[PDB]
Amino acid sequence: DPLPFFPPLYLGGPEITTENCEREPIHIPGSIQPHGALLTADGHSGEVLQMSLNAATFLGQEPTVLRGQTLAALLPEQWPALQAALPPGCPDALQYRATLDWPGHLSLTVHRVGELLILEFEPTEAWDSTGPHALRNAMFALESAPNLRALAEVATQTVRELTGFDRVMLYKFAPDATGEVIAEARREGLHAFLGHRFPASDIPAQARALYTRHLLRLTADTRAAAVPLDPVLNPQTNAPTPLGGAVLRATSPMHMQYLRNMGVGSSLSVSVVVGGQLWGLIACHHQTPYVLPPDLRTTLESLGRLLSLQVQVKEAHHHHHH
Amino acid sequence: DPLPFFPPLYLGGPEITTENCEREPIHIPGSIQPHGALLTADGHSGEVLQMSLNAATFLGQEPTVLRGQTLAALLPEQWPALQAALPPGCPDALQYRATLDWPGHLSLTVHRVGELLILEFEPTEAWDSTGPHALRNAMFALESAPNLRALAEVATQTVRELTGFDRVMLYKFAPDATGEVIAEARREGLHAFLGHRFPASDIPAQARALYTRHLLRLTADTRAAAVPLDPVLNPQTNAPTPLGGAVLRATSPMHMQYLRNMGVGSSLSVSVVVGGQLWGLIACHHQTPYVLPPDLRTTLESLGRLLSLQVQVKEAHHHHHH
Ligand SMILES: *C/C=C1/C(=C/c2[nH]c(/C=C3[NH+]=C(/C=C4\NC(=O)C(C=C)=C4C)C(C)=C\3CCC(=O)O)c(CCC(=O)O)c2C)NC(=O)[C@H]1C
Ligand SMILES: *C/C=C1/C(=C/c2[nH]c(/C=C3[NH+]=C(/C=C4\NC(=O)C(C=C)=C4C)C(C)=C\3CCC(=O)O)c(CCC(=O)O)c2C)NC(=O)[C@H]1C
Ligand SMILES: [Cl-]
Ligand SMILES: [Cl-]
Ligand SMILES: [Cl-]
Ligand SMILES: [Cl-]
Ligand code: NI
Ligand code: NI
Repeated sequence: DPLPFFPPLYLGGPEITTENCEREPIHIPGSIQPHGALLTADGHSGEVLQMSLNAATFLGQEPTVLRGQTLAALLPEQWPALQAALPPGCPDALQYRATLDWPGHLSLTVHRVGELLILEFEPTEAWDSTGPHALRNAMFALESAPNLRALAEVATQTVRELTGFDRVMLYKFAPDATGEVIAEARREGLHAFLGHRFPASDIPAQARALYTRHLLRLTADTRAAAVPLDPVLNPQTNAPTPLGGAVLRATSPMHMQYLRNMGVGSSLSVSVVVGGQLWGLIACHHQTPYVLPPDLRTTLESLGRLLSLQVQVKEAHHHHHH
Repeated sequence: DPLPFFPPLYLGGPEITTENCEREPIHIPGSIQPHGALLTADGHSGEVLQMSLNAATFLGQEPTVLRGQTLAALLPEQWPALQAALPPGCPDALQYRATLDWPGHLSLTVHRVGELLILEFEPTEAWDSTGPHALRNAMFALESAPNLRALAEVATQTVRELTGFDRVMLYKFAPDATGEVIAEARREGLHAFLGHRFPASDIPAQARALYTRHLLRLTADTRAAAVPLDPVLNPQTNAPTPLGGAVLRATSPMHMQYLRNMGVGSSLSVSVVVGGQLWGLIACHHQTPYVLPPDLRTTLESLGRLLSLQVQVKEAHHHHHH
């Protein structure tokens, strides 16, 4: 039951401190991480409504010829497919993805919130692709684990092999929202977090709520400044643009400072949701900035949903055995 | 508890009839389907030991310069990766896959059985690739189904949308190994199989056993003649080559005739395995020959494993509710 949100900073809201941080509106920061570009567009006309200020870098055109243009003119072969994939009223977690050939390779991810389309562009390399075999072969390791703790251990090992992150943890929530690191895979030489417990305030209630609905989030560079959207309010509504479903969403500054204090250069986590409840997180750290490729991110998200069912079977089974 | 196998035809075994078909050694036919090529190689040296007779068509070289050559000479950039992915003693269901650029596009799938590597080559198109989003977006439909029958219905619909097959069924086994079509998605105009029940003999006991360990099999063209391996016995062992893990494995002639009698041009199914037991099949038909691309096959296999956990949760839940 999260408390109501403060207005965001660009609407005159208060500065966030350790006394009020449960009220930070982390889903509407009005800004993005600088390794990609974001546009929003009207879901019926395709008119481009908002754009991140760095969009000319990634899209090779100044906003003058971008704002107010339609996606039918900018993305003529993707526009019909985009409409078919994200019809009105669809879930905001549903996504459309394409790989564009831009005068290099741009990855395009789209989702729909109400009557708005949110388009994320980020550079990708030809060798950055990941086939379905990555997930397929990983399912064998997970199904042979004999109990819940063994399942957690093999899961962290599997995620570290797929990604190369310096540290991968399984963080389990207790009934009071405190957490414990119940499994960990880490680079040789890094100190262990295995078995450590943390207070509920390190992941506040409005973050836990968001993480029950949008399953993956990341900070690619913990010392990068965010890039504003322009205009900052959605012209359709005269209200903030919901970015909870955008991986390019700017991270809370409170969390960015937390990560820097830990010596973390890049961070990523995936929700494990069991029976509609946030059960835990697959939590990853790198010592330097690192952008995990889009195909590998989607694989990790799918692995999280698999792990959720495996947890739910084991918990059901060792509850039914009693 | 399947009865012991007859020797295969090329070892002097008897002809298979409706009186003895539970003894057909379907895993060692000594032949493959003609839309791809197969090689076997020593798992340590990489020496090429057996090849399908059509291999020169797909590999552009006569067997004279193929047999006895090493994979280090033929596939110099794949050979080291192949060894790392399939170490001695690994599961025979574990697979390695690459996309080769051949003087067009060849898909390469490798698995290991004992000390033998089995390599399958098949042509593929650049537009035949399937990203991880296909499986990711399909998971949403499956998790919202309220009960087991609804889960079956949405699953068949999802598989038909991904593949375009004329008919997709969910076939559930009863405790006596008879089966029932409990859900079906089909092209407009095709008669329904929904609700029909079939005898246990249509999928005999040795097929059910094989299908508990190797989860996907297909017949791309129900009127295509199979292509022999040469030599037909594995020189390592002087014994038949196990092909249960090869999708190119020739289909039982008894089943090929069954399919032709039904008017089926192409067939494919995926096992649903629950608690180590064969629970049912996702069974697909096309009216004409059709080779589903390798990336889409692996996606269907992963969807089958997902469905198995969803079935196991629902059955556990509505057994626990009682
Ligand atoms: C007063 C507010 C505070 C606060 C806010 C906050 N924290 C997050 C997100 C996360 N916190 C995490 C905690 C940990 N990471 C670790 O490595 C460990 C132990 C080794 C802990 C306990 C995690 C994993 C997240 C999720 C994000 C990620 O994976 O990096 C947010 C939300 C960030 C966002 O999504 O924008 C917020 C607002 N944390 C505090 O400690 C207090 C000061
Ligand atoms: C005397 C032996 C017989 C026999 C053998 C046999 N059958 C299979 C495999 C399958 N049979 C299937 C049955 C059905 N397909 C349908 O569409 C329906 C109802 C609409 C049924 C009952 C299926 C689905 C399979 C799996 C393969 C596939 O998906 O096409 C085998 C094994 C084939 C192989 O893997 O090599 C064998 C040996 N079937 C008989 O009816 C008797 C005559
Ligand atoms: Cl809080
Ligand atoms: Cl109970
Ligand atoms: Cl039988
Ligand atoms: Cl009970
Ligand atoms: Ni019971
Ligand atoms: Ni109970």
